[PDB]
Amino acid sequence: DLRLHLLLNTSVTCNDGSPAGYYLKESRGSRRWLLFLEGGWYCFNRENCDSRYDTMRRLMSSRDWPRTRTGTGILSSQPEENPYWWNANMVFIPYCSSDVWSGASSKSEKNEYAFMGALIIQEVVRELLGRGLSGAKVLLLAGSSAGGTGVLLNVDRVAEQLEKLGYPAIQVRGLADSGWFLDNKQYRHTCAPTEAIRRGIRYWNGVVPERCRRQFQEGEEWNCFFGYKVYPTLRSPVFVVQWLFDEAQLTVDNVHVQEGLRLYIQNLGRELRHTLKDVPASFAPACLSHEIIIRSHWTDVQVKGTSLPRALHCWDRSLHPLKGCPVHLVDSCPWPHCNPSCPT
Ligand SMILES: O=C(O)CCSc1ncnc2ccccc12
Ligand SMILES: *[C@@H]1O[C@H](CO)[C@@H](O)[C@H](O)[C@H]1NC(C)=O
Repeated sequence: DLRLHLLLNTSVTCNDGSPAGYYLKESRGSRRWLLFLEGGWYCFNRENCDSRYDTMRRLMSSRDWPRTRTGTGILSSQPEENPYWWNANMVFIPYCSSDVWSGASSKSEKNEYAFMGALIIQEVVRELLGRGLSGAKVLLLAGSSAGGTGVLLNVDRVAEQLEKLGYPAIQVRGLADSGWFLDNKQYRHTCAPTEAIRRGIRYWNGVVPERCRRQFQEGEEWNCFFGYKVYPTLRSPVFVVQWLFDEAQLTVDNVHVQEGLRLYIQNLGRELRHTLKDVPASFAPACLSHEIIIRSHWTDVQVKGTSLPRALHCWDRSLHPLKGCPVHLVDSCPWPHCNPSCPT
């Protein structure tokens, strides 16, 4: 089990002003640290945040969090469930800021809610340095869904934070799961993440990585929430995990089979595959699904005969091509479940 620690700096808060926090299981002797960002959509104005507070309150508040959590998948400490990093120090950071991990705004008289996702990450890192992170060799910032996008937005800032604090020997890396989205046309028109993120950035006081911000400039920072645009600006090594037919992508595209829809789905998979062509560390199976890395059966899916835990181990070796140890694994078949190992 991982044990809850509420942040000692109680000014770094969840949406409702309760303290943010993290769950920790230490592994004495290991100098590897895994910090995982939870996902769960977002909210972008008073009315849709009020609805989320009524029926999704654990994503906006720490008042009801349990004292412990069980680590699963890549957060498991059992080698049978986690062949990759079972002996690492494990950290689960709950998503309670509703801002894709981008916000830097406190609650006040002008603000009903606080949006502090980017500051939550920075404060967790600061407080862990006194609990053993100061001796680390590798810090892997991982995350799923909105948390995967959060990795892309924050990995280089964590690297800069550790450098400025005097820890240049900690190698910061990213693992973005199910957070690589396309700003494409909907199958039927119905809002869209581009517009919601444009509004959210203003509502949250949201921040993006510096080099990407300098490319797109004022009013266009929403572009940096899209993996294929922000990834080439990043300096830290980042491994990208993405289903070719991701369920959250299809939801925003208003897809729920005749020729028009068949062509739409085939084109989506081809576009996603194109965006990953020049991403050297990637795992992209041809499945209709959502998230993978903290699921207990994450070991089961394979691309070209290689599992995700194996690909991640090969990535570690590459950062010390390798014979029989590949790191770029993207399916070429064009329809969901053309890969027989897709989740049932
Ligand atoms: O968090 C989750 O469970 C999945 C929904 S997140 C998401 N879905 C669709 N498009 C996006 C575009 C930018 C950032 C986040 C998203
Ligand atoms: C607490 O966090 C806030 C927001 O990040 C920061 O401005 C402040 O300096 C922090 N104070 C301490 C003592 O860590």
